[PDB]
Amino acid sequence: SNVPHKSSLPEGIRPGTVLRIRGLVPPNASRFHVNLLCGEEQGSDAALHFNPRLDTSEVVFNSKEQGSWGREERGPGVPFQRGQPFEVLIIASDDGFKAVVGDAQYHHFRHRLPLARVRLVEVGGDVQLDSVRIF
Amino acid sequence: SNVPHKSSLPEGIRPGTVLRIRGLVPPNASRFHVNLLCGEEQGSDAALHFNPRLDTSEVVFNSKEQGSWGREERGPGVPFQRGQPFEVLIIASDDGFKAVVGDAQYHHFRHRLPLARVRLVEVGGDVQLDSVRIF
Repeated sequence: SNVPHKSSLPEGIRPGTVLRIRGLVPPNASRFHVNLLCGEEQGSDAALHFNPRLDTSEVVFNSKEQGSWGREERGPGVPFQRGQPFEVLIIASDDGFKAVVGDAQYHHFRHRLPLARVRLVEVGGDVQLDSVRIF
Repeated sequence: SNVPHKSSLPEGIRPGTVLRIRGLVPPNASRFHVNLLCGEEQGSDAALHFNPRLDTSEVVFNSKEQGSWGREERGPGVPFQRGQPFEVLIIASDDGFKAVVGDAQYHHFRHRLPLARVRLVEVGGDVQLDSVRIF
């Protein structure tokens, strides 16, 4: 079912914070996502929207501010396959977020909103989440 | 074995850099080390010297500056054992290096030298490396 997973970042995040997401992509998976949000309310801003699309074969990055989406960036290829498990690392640095998918740097997303406003991680869509660890 | 391993970091490292080292501690291992050096010269300054000592059951962290070693810091116990594989994440943040071993925050080493001087990662001693990835 789709009740996204929600995880609080109490101290929030800073350069050096690492998010490790492990999961498995369902066989008929259409697409899933990972959002770094700035509040717990519906429609609060999203510092990062990472959205791997299996059906359209593309991975979309984007942010949402004041209620409207922004400049959508796309990554090189789709490092995910249906029925296969994956490990993603989202690394916050001073100039942006580094997305590492299974041992390879996949994309660098420069900060659009301030890192200090990020307060929670939401993982939703067509995905079997095994665990979310923050280091 | 695997290697008196060397990885050059031409542009250095910044907050948000992740070092992932995987390997095996062989059967009669005494000790091994992971060094973040400032140059290629022998006896180069070290921003970080991570030294698990299996023969004495301690994990030591230190730095080397201008040819002389600093004061050693010891971590909480030995999360390594002979005949067992391991995974270590050394994450650089704004105020120090976080050492993560076996999926748990193990120690935090406050910076002693500017992160900007680091130029090489060297892994050596009684260890059989699987891989060293820098993200």
